Amino acid sequence: NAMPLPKSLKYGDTIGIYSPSSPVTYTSPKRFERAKSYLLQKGFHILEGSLTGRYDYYRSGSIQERAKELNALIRNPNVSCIMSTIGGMNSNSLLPYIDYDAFQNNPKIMIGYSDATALLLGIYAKTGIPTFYGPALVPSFGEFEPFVDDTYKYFLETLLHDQALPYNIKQPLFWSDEFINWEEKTKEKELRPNNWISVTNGQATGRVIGGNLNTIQGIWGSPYMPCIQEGDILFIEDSSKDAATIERSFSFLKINGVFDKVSGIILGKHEQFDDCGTNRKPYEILLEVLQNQRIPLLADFDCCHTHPMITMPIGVQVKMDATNKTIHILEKWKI
Amino acid sequence: MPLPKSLKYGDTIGIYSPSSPVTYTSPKRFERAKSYLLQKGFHILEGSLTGRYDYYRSGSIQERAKELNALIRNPNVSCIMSTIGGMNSNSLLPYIDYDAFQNNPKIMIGYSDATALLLGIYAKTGIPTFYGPALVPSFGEFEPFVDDTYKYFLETLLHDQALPYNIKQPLFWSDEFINWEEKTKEKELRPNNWISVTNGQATGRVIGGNLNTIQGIWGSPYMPCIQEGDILFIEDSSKDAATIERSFSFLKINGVFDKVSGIILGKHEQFDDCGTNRKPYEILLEVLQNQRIPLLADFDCCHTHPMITMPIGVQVKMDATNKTIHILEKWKI
Repeated sequence: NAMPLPKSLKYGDTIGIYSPSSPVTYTSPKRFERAKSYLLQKGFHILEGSLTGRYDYYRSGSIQERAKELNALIRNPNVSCIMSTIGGMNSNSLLPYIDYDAFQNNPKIMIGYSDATALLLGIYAKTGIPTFYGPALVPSFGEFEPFVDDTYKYFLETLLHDQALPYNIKQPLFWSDEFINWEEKTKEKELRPNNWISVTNGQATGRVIGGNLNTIQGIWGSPYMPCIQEGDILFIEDSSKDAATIERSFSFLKINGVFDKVSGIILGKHEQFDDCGTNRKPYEILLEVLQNQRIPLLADFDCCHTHPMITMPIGVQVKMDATNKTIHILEKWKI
Repeated sequence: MPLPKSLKYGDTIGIYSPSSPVTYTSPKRFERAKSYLLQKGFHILEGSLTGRYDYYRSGSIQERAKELNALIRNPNVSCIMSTIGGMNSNSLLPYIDYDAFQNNPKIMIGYSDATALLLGIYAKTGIPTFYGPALVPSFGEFEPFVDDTYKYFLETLLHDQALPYNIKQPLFWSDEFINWEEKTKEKELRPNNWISVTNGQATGRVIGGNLNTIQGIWGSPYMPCIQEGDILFIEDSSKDAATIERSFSFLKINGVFDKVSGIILGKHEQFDDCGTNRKPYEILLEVLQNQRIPLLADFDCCHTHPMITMPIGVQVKMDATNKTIHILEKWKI
């Protein structure tokens, strides 16, 4: 059923940036100026949100200031794509104040990751328009060559180019999560050979829903969290956490019946994971929480904090094959 | 609403470690805690994971559940007390023997991460549980503060108390991050007050505990539903401004503040204000957006010393403007 979608990105389009949380545009000026320059050189225009350059310690501004910033982008018909500068923690503060009506009356590509999950999922829940787990300006497009160019490839392939369906999501050949080269480059990140992991064999087809699991706990139960439906594919990712923290998040899903409903799980890589001396991988901890319940599971998916990043539409039908390690998007996410 | 028997001198406290393996990593504080209580006249029965170690946790999901279940089903045990928190009590929730607890109610006590179990048993059984002392942090503390925490623990659980039961504020507190295993100096006596953040009175059933933890059980059958007129009791410890903003807004977008008649906010041990110089209550006031909810803050039922033993799931009367809290409903036999 033809069910409304944002317009594809085009060359020359204006991308609106906003800072719903951490004031990265103040604290990391070089990476920010670099990220801008990367996309401008590709041919896009950037429209700097009203909190760009601003500093309120752990945030860019008050809840009202940050809502006002995003709403001004949302109301702007000249903006085609709205992208967070970075995450943090405090995106969920904005949810009561977003102009959802405005967004529904002029759908745009909404993209970001990490803490922006609150907003991605909030907008999708209120408006039904799919949104995108993908690049945030500073971390993603501020990355030095070579990785930036793959992230950019995926960003273009999914939001600008036309794609016949089923659309296959190709595994990046290389990845990294090295904690270097933030503001200044000091050596080439290692180009590590990449793979996804077939943790539990099987196939599932269903609507993909998820994002950053830690952020989800900040919106769970509210009108801004979509209800997980029978047959959904759960997409989850965390970054720079430890084993205690993720066990809690996994058990949180378990005690909420999420794993009774989902047909399959896609787990992103865990940037800089701290296993607390256990040597356990995040999927092993999840598997203990799953207990005797068998669910097709594909891990170390490259849609998270690690580089490169894939752009994943949320709220659309996907097919995951955990045994052969494939993901295809089965329904249109843009027009 | 059935109720547990009051503690008595001579009873046995059963201890368990639903998360962090503190009896392994902190043997001196542990021993000291157990000796303090033995001296008072209680026995300690030591959970089957006592002394075990699995890095960030005491043991597997199944083993921790079995450890608590053995205590719940032991008729010789009057009080079940966590050794410490951590992060992972919520993992046990599917495996706990709620029906045995219900058929033989007893005192369930602890704080921090143990909120997952305090609320889950209450959600499942309707039996009141208690936000209060965990063995190692609470009773392994040195003088002077451990004796005030013990005074409160008797007042709620052992003493025969008339209704309404008045919960008094201590003279002095501390949150100094020293004297864990061994003493080195004395902690600073910080002079106390509770904070009339937003004036008013409210009477209603008290629900909450450690807010960070609550986000690990929210929306599940183990989280009691917040009803119209409930008093929200929330506490966080050793977090930062960003973290508690998220949790406050999490309550807001879930409609909690449309329903509760009052709030009671704990002190925030070693709070990190990220340079803002803002108090947690001020962050909460921003999130509240001028909604008029009576708000009493810096309540001493949290990670700071000393700690009050507060019942959960019972009628409470709070007066934020005159800084009083009374328990209005019987919580033990």
